[PDB]
Amino acid sequence: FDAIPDVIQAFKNGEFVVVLDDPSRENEADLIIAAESVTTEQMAFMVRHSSGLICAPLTPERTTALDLPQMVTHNADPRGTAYTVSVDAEHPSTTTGISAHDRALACRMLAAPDAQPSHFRRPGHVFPLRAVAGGVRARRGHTEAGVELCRLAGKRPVAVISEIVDDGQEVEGRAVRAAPGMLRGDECVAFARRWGLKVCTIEDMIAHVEKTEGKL
Amino acid sequence: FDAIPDVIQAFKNGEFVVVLDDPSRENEADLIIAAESVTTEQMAFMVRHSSGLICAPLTPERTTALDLPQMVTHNADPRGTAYTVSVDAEHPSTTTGISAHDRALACRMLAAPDAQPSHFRRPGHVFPLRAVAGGVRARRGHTEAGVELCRLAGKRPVAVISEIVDDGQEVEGRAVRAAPGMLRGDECVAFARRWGLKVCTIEDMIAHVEKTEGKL
Ligand SMILES: [Mn+2]
Ligand SMILES: [Mn+2]
Ligand SMILES: [Mn+2]
Ligand SMILES: [Mn+2]
Repeated sequence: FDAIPDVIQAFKNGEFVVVLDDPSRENEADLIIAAESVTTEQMAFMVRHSSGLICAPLTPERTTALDLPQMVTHNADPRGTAYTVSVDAEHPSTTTGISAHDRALACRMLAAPDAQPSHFRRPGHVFPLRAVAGGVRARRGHTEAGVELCRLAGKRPVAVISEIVDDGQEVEGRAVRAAPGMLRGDECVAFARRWGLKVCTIEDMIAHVEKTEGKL
Repeated sequence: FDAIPDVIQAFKNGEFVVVLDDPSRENEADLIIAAESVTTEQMAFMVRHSSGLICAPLTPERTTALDLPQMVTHNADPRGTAYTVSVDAEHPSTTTGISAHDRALACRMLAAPDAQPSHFRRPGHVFPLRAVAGGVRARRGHTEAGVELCRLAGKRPVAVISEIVDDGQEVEGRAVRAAPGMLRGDECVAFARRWGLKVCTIEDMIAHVEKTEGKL
């Protein structure tokens, strides 16, 4: 596992970083990147290697500034995953909203300093997620982790996250994949090494933050 | 392009079929399958080859029976894509809701004849879509197309759909994909041929339906 400071540096450089939550929690690794400059090609990569449900962690301040209400009033998710209503980019170059170009665009726009509610179409294809006010020390999830990195690296308070799945193996000529699942632990590290990314645990992320904030 | 009747047969056999909307519309091809028996391995394949935003077209009757309210009251999507609130399977085998196993499960459950509102957690990771009452002749989209196939093939009135993207090409050792996009026209047919699937146009789907119903 890389050291948090080095993860921060990569993050600040516009790179994806691989982040693992606790084993007792989701025991999942997400690809987490700053939203402000996520490129079309990077988004293509993200879509290719993840679940494809591209989310955009952001602060409460941002949800209000941008008028992104919670998808549901009585949240039935066991983790309280804070989904807002979905969105597309209101931009002349947007078409159907699902292509890597469109989704990357929506992400950058949500992060733009001049962002306004009218900049987004609801519903759409990118999923903003409301990080809790107390950040990672309060809720140990990738949503908080992405916003925390943004803060740590001095970026716009909008990240992009998605889970790294195990797409199993191709079956020549058949519309199935054998033995799929979710990438875990060591396989996540290996995944990171393969693509030149830094990889860490939210747990170490918390330890980092505690250095300045103390234990919640 | 395959003949509708043959597409129907494949569909009835639990296969994915490749469906293209009009060029003047989305000009996209979706992987469309019956939800009632979508397998874990098939879902893995679907996730791997599509946008990863796995939707589940269903009837108004089903949205009411299962208490799936529209995600938004004032739908800003230019196509009026009918998203309901998202869901996960309330099942002991569900974990985080995003794995191919979990998503496939949610799909089958939404299609179960004994399905009840309490069977699903909201919000979640599968996206039900409300087909319009008039079906394909009324709205020429993949949502209607999936529900129509269900009807045509005598299946439960719940389909699973997702767009087939162009993930561009791998870039050895780099977290990017070059020249990504959406698969179109001939490339979609080729995609279908590659995986042993039938492929058709919603336009021919409409022509099929018109044989019995006349032009809307
Ligand atoms: Mn669409
Ligand atoms: Mn997570
Ligand atoms: Mn999750
Ligand atoms: Mn479509």
